[PDB]
This record gives sequence, structure tokens and C-alpha cells, in this order.
Amino acid sequence: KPSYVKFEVPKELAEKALQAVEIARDTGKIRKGTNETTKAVERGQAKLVIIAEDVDPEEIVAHLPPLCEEKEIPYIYVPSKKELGAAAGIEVAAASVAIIEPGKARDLVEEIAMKVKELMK
RNA sequence: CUGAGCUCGAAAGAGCAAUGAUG
Repeated sequence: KPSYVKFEVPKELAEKALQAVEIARDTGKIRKGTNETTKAVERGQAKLVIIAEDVDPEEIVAHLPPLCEEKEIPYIYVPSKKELGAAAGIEVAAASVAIIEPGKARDLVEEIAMKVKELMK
């Protein structure tokens, strides 16, 4: 486990976020890679943000949790950049992803957003 | 900013790329 995990995770919650990224992909609005993830926040209203637990250097995503406390935005880690990339519809690894519109996945974002907001306290 | 594309020979497939191709 890296230095920037602000909370620990079972096999669940991070796998439910992985299949949330799939369902938003064509049915809603998704943005790809850590720069587009960072833009998604600063343009004022992301819906959620996803990060890979296996990043090296780890310091390159360390600006996302702080930025997510300034913007009141909820976030969650998933087991690898290579399975995050696959979920996002691409074949290169992705250190992070952002949700602009959940599509079909509105109520799937809502039930995990609520649980993120408690395991963060 | 855009945000996925690019490099090559043949009968072919490998490599680069969201840790950023194109512009």
C-alpha cells in the first residue's frame, strides 16, 4: 500500500467504482488521465474522481485528495492503473479518471458517494 | 487548450501513447 491512501478498502467499494466507470463510459460523460481528471475538478463540478492505488511516482496524484477537500468532491482508490485504463475504454494504463455525468449510473454513484462521506470521517 | 492518436516493410506483425498521441 502506498503513502497517500487516506482510507483502506476491502475487495468491495473499489470494485463497485470500477463497474461504475464502465457504465458512465457510453451512457454518461467520462474524462481520461490525470490531467483531464484535474481539469474536471477545477472547472467547478465533477461528480466523483477515481485513482489507481499502484502509482509510481505516488506524488503525481497527491494533489487530488487536498483539491477534493477544497471543491467538496468525493473520491476513491481502485487496485491498478492498468484495470482503470480498461474500465475507461482504453488500452494504456490510467493513473486517474473523472465522472462528469454518471449516465445510467446516477443512483450507483449516489449509494457509494454516501459511504465515501462516512469512511472519510 | 484539444484529448487520442502515431511510426514502418512484406505475404505478416511488433513498438510508442492518458506518467499525454494529434494540433
